[PDB]
Amino acid sequence: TVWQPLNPGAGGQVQDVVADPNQANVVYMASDMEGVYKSTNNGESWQITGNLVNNRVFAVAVTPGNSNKIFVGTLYGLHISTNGSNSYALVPETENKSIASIAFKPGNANHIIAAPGWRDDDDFIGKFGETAAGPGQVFVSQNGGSSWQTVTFDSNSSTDRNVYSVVFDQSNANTVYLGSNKGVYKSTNGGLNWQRIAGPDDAVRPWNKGIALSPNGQVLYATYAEAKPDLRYNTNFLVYATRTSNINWQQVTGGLEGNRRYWYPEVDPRSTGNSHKVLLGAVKDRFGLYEGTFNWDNNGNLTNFYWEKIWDSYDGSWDIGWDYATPPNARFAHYTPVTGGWARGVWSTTNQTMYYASHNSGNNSYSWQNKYSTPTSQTVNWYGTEWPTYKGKGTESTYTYDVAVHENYVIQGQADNGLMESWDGGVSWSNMQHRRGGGFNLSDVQAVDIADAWGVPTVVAQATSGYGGGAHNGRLWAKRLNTHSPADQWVELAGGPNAKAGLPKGVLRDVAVSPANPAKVFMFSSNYGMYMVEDIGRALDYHDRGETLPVTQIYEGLDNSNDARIARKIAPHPTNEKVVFFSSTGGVQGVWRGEQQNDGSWTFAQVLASSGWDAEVEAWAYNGTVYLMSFAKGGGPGLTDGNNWQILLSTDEGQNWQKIFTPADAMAVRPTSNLVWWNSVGNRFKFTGKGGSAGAGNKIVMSYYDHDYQLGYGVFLGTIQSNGQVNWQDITDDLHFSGMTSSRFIKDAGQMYLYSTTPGAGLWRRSISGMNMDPA
Amino acid sequence: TVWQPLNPGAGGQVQDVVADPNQANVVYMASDMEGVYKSTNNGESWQITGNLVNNRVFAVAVTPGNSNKIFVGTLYGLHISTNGSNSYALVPETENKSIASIAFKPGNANHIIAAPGWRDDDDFIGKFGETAAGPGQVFVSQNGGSSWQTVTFDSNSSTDRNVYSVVFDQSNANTVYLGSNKGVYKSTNGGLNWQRIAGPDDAVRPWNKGIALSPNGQVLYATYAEAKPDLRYNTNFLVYATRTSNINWQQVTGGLEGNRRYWYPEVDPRSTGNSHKVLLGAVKDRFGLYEGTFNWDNNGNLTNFYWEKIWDSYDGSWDIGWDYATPPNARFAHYTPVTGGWARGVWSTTNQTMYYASHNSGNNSYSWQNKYSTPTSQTVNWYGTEWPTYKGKGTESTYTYDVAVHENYVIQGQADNGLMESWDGGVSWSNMQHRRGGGFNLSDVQAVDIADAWGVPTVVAQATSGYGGGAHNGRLWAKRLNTHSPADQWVELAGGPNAKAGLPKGVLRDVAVSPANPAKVFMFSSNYGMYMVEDIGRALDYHDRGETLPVTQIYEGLDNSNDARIARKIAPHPTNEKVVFFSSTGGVQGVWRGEQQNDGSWTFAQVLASSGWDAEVEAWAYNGTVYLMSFAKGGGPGLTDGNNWQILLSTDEGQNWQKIFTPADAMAVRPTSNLVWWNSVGNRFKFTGKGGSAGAGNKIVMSYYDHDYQLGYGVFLGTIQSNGQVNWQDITDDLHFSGMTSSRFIKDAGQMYLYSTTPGAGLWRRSISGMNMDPA
Ligand SMILES: [Cl-]
Ligand SMILES: [Cl-]
Ligand SMILES: [Zn+2]
Ligand SMILES: [Zn+2]
Ligand SMILES: [Zn+2]
Ligand SMILES: [Zn+2]
Repeated sequence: TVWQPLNPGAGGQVQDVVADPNQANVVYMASDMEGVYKSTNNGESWQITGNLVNNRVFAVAVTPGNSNKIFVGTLYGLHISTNGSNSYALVPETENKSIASIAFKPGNANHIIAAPGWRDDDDFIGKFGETAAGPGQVFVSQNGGSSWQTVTFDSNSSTDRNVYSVVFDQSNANTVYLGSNKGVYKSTNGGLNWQRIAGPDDAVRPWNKGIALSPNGQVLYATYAEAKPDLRYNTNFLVYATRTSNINWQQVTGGLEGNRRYWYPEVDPRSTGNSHKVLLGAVKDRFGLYEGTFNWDNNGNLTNFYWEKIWDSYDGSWDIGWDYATPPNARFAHYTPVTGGWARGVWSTTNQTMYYASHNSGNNSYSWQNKYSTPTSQTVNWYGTEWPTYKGKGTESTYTYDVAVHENYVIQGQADNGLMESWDGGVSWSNMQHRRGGGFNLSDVQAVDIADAWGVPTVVAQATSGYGGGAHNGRLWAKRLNTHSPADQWVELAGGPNAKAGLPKGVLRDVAVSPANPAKVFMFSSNYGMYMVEDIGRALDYHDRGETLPVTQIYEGLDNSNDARIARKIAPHPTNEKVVFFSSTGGVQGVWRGEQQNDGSWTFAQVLASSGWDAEVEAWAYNGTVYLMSFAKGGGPGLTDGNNWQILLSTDEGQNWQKIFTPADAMAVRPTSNLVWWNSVGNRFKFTGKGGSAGAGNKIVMSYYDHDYQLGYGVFLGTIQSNGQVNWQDITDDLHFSGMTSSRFIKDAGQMYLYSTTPGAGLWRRSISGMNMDPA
Repeated sequence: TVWQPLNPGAGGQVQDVVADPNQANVVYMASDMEGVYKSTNNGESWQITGNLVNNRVFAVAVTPGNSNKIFVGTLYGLHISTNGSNSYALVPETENKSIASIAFKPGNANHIIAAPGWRDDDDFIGKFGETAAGPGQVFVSQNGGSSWQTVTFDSNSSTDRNVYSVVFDQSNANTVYLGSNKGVYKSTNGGLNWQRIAGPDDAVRPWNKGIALSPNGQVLYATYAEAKPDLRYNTNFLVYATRTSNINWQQVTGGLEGNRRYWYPEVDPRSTGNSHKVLLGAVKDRFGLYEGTFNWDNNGNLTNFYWEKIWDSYDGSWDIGWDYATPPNARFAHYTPVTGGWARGVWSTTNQTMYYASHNSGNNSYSWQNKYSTPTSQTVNWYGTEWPTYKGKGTESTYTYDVAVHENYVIQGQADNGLMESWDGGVSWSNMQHRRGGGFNLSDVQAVDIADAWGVPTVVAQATSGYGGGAHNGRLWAKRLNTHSPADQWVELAGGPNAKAGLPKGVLRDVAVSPANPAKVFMFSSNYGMYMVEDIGRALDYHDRGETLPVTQIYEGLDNSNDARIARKIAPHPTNEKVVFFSSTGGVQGVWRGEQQNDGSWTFAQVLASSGWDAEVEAWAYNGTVYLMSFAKGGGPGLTDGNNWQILLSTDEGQNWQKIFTPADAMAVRPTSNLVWWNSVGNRFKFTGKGGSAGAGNKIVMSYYDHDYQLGYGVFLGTIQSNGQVNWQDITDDLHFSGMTSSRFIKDAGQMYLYSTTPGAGLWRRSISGMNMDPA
C-alpha cells in the first residue's frame, strides 16, 4: 500500500449491488467512476477489483455455478473475468456498446443474454459516439461467453433502444422477456427471435421502464412511461400486471404514492406459487422502498394486492450514515438469491450509498444496515441532535474539488456533498454542517484554504448550493478553528444570492490566502473580476456586530477581447503580498500577473499565453529562487504543441519560461504497457488534466487525465536538481483513479505528504521522500 | 417631496408586470391598492404614475408603436393615458365595468380588445354593484381607443362572465380567441362576432382559466376547471392542447404536480415553428413556475412534451428578499417581447413581489433577480441563518395597522406580513422573526406600543396568526430593546390559543401604554372586556422563570345592551394613570371613560354617544389643558350629522364636546377639484375613515377615507390657537394613498414628525412645522 485514502465512504451515485448466487455474503458494487468493488462479508468492508477499460459500470453478473467467471457491463461494453474479478478483458463483440443487463438461462449457465443499455445515464451515452436512438438489439452467447451473437428485435434506427431488464421464465427456461423503451418483447427460443408485447396504453405511455416475471412464468409486472427526452421531466410511471397466457394489462398502483418514477420491478425468487412479492423503487424520487404482495387465484384473477413501504424516511430505526439523504431514493433494489446459502434480504441504496436489510419472516419485518460507512465515537451537533463522524468501509466515489489541512482538521470541498469535514486527520468525517437553516444546502465547495483571523487559523471556502457541479453563485464562508472540533461553526462573509459585501454572484473558482500575509485572501468571481479581503479578522469583526465589511475589487474582468474573465487557480506570491498570479480560463486566457502599487492600485498583465479550462499556476520559494509553474495548453511560439498540456516553469516571475514536461516525457517515464485501456481507447486519449499540479520545495507533481473518458494516464513527481534540471518519476503506484483536481504538499506529524483530490474517488495522500523545504 | 415613505418594498398581492414592447427595460406593475408603477430600468427602481379613478388595477397594455399611449384596466373600468402614464382619463364606455385584459391586433395597433374581468378577485367584483354573473362581452375599438363597441359573445345573464385572456393569431391577425368561465370562444373577424369552442369535458370542467396560442396559430393551449363559486375550494385545473384546425383536446399534465390551479398559459412569441415554449403558473398554489416544451410534427401530431420547473423552492440560487415566500406562487408570468430590443426573459412573482429572470440560451438556464427590495449590509439571525435587512425599490403595498418608534427602532404592524421591524429608523426592514417555531406565523399585528420593563424600553404588540386580516386571537407579545438591534427577541406574555395569563381569545384591537406610568399596559379583548398589565417588568420576571403572571381584568363587556364589547383605540390619560378612555365599536358604542378607585376597583361609563367601526379617541396634555378628541360618527343631539364622521373635542374629559371639523370644512379647505375621481364616483363617497387621527401639543390630524372604494379625500392638520379655535390646513400634498389606519406625532432627531400608517400603502412620515410640546 502506497496511496492512502482519507474518505467517509461512497458518496457517489451507485448503479447496483449484485449478490453472488453461489456463495452467501459475496457481493459486487457497480460504481459509475471507479469500476467494481467486491466484498466477501456482505458489505462490512469493500475491496477494489481489477482494472476495466471503462469505469462507468451499469451491470455485474456472476456465473451460476462458477464464482470465478464474472461479467461486467460498462459504458464501453462488456468485460469478462475468469479469475473472480482479479483481472478483466474487454469482450470484442460489445466494444463501444454500453451494456446494462446480463442474464443467464435457468439451468444452463452457458446461455447468456447481455443487453445494450445505460440505466438513467442518458447524459453519458454519447461519450464514445453512441446514441440513444438505434435498432433494438441484444447479445446472446450459448458457450459461456467465448462468442456472442447480435440479435435484433426492432429495426427502427430513430427510436430509443435502452433496455432496462432481461428476465427468464424459471419454469420454462426457453421463454425470456425484455423491458425496453422500445417496448416489452418476448422470446420462446432463448432470445434468438423476439416478438413485441403491446403495452397497456401505447398511444400515451409506450416506454417500458423495467419488467418482472413470477417464477412460475404466469404473471408479468411492468411500469410504463410517456415518451420524453429527459427523465428529469418525466415524473409519472404507472405500474401494471398481466397474465402472460393472454396479454390484458391492469393498473395496480392502488396504495403507491402518485406521480413517481417507479422502475425496475422484481419478483422474489421465493414466490414460486400464486402469491408474488414485488420489489419496487424508482429513479430520482425519494420515498423509500416498496414491497408489493399480489395474490392470484388459479383462475388467473388477481384476488387482491397491496403495497407496503419496507423502507421509509429517517425515523431512528436505521443508521443513515454521514449522507443525510432522506427519504431514500431506492434507485436499485434486489432480493437475495435462494442459492449459495443466502438468507432472505434486500440490497438497496439511499442514492449514493449501500444498504442491506435482513428479514424476519415471523413478523415480516426488515432491519436496515449501513453498508457504506462506519460510525466512530466522535459526535457532531446539528439540528439539536448528536451525529457520529463516519469512516469509509472501503469505497470512495465523491467528486472532490479541493482540500485543506490544519493540525487535526481536514476539509475536502466536494460537489453534491459540500463541506466534508474531519477532526481526526481525515479518518472520519461529517458534512452535516452544510445543511443550513432556511432550506438551502452548501452542496458545492470548489475551493478551500486556511487564513489567519487575529492569530486564529480560519478556514475559508467557496461554498454554495447546486448539485452535479452546477454551482449557483460565488459565496465566501469562514470557520474560525477555535477548538479544531465540531463545535467550530461556519459564517458567511461575502457573495451569495444577496451580493453580500459587494461580492458579485460569479462563482469563485478558487480562493487563495497570501502566504506572506495569511490574513489577506484573494478570489476571482467568474465573469466579474478579482477581489480581495484585505484582512479577514476585520471582516469577522464587522460580521460579529451584525454588519458587513465590503470586499476590495483589485481587477475588473468584463471585456472578452482584452480582460481575463475567469480564473481556475490563484497563486499569491510566496513572500511579496503585493504580487499575485492566476490562470485565466475565460476571455484572454493564460497566466496573468498582478502587482499592487504604493497608492494601492493594481496593474495586471498576461505573462504566458496559455489556455485550458482547468489550467493551473503555482508560485513558491525554495533556496532563494521563486518558482512559477504552469500546467496548461499552449504557451506561444516555441512552447505550444497542439492541444497537449505541458508543465512550463519560470524562475523570473513569468518573463521567461522553459518546457520541463510533455506527453512524450510522460510516456517514456510511464510506458503505455501500464494501461489496460491503451489498445482499445488510447487513440481517443488526450493529454489534458482536471488540475492536480503543485510545487513546493524541490518537488513538483502533475497528473495527466482526460475527463471525457474518465481515463488517467499517471501521476508524475519531479525533483528539482542542484543545477536546475528536473528529474521525473512515476508515482502512480497503486492509485487506480489517478486524475486529480488538486494537489498540495503538506507536512503532517513531521513527515511530508502529497494530498491529492480526485474528480470521482475522493481524497488520497502519499508519503514523499527526500524533500527539502524552506523553513516557514 | 413632502411625504417620506419608510417601507421594505411591495408586500401586497401583485396583479401583473407588463413590458413595454417598444423599449427594453420599461415595465409597468399593476397593484391592487395604489394603481400603476412604472420603471425604466427593468425594475431596479419604481416610480408612481398618474392618478386613476380606481386603484385596483388588473391589466396594463402599452400601444405597439406608441409608448405614450397606455391603457389601464381597473375595477371601475378602462383608463387611457396619452402622455406615457403621467395622467389618466376614464374611458366612458367601460365606466363601472371591471377590465382585466387588453390586446392589440397584430400589425394594427388601432384595433384593440378590452375584456371584462377581475382575475381572482371575486371578493371585490361587487364593490361598485357589478356581479360575476352576466352576459359574456368584450369591448372592441378600431380607431385606437377613441371609441369602443360592445360585442356580446354569450347572452346567459346567470352564468359567470369573467374573461381571463384574449389572444390573437400572429399568422392571421383577424383570428382571435378568448378564454372565459363562459368557455373558450373564437372570432375570425377581429372580435366582432364570436363562436364557442367546446372544451375537453364540458359536463365536468366547463370553465376555462386562460388560453395560449402558438404564433403560427396552429395549436391552442388551455386549462379547464370544474364550476365552483370560490377559487379557495377549486384546486384541480387540468392542462390541455388541441390543434386549431380540428378541435380535439388532449390532456398534457404529465410531469406537472397534481391538483394545482394552473392558469394563464402563454406561448413564447419566439416559438414561431413547431416547438412551443409554454409558461405556466397558478393562482394561490406555491410550486414555483413551469416552462413546457411541446414538439409537434408537420402532421399535427404531438411527438412529445415535457414540463420543467424554471423556478422552484428557495435553495440559495436567488435572493428571496424580505418576504420569505417559498415556494413562489407565480400568480402571473410573462415572456419578454421580441420587439424594442428586449432580451429573452421572464417576469413573475412569489405572490406579493416582483421578479425577473434572465435567460442563458447556451444551457437553457434562468437567473432570478429580486426586483422589489434591496439588501443592506445589516443582518438578522433566524433559522440559524443570517438574512439581510431590505429597503424598498419604490413600491409599498402593505396593509399596515399601527406603528411604534424608539430611538433607531421602528415596527409597523401589518396584515399578512406581521412584525415588520427596522433598526435604521425605517429605511430597511426584516419580518423574519414573525415565523415562529412550531409552524405558526405572527402574520397579523394590529397594535404596537413602547412600554418600560424596569427601565428597559420594551415593545408590546398584539401579534397573532391569520392572513387577509383574519386575526385568530388576542395575543400579547413583548420585545425588550436591550440592544436596539436584531439580537432582541419576542416573548409571549398573554392570550393566544392557550389563554395564557388568563387573557381571553378576543382580538386586542388596540394595546396602549400609560404615559403616566409606562410600565402599565391596557388592552381590550373583543367581546370580553378591558384588561391591564399592571407592571410589565413583573410580568417578564415570571416569564423568565418559565411561569406566568395573570393579567388584571378591569372592565367586563359581555352585555350587548349595556356594556362596551369591542374597542378600536385606547387612550390612557396623559398624567393620571387611574383614568383611561376608549372608543367602543361594539355593544354600546361611543367614547367610554373609566376611573380607578382607591380599593383598585374601576367604574366605566359612556361620555360620548358616538359610533363607527374604526372610531378613535385620543387624550393628551398641552399647556395646562387635557384635550380629549374623538373621530367618529354621531355624538348625540346637536352633534350627530347623519353618517358623516366628524372631529369632536373636549377639554373637560368628555363631559362637554365641541364640533371642530366636518365634511363641509374639509371640502372648503380642500376643494373637490383636487380629486380626479369626484366627477365619476363622488356620489358614492362617504366621509368616514379607517382611523389615522391623532393629537399632540397644539396639533391635530385626521384623514377622510372610504374603504368601500379605496378613496381618500385628504389629510387635514389642525393648529390649536391661543384662544381655543383650531385652524385647519390641507397636508395631503404628495401623499397619493392618503387613507390612514393610525397616526402618531413623533420627534426624531430634534424634529417633530407625523408618522402615519395606511390601509394599503405602508408607512409614511411628514415634517410638521411650528409645533409646541409640553416637556416630557
Ligand atoms: Cl390501481
Ligand atoms: Cl398527460
Ligand atoms: Zn448515472
Ligand atoms: Zn484551491
Ligand atoms: Zn386580488
Ligand atoms: Zn394602536
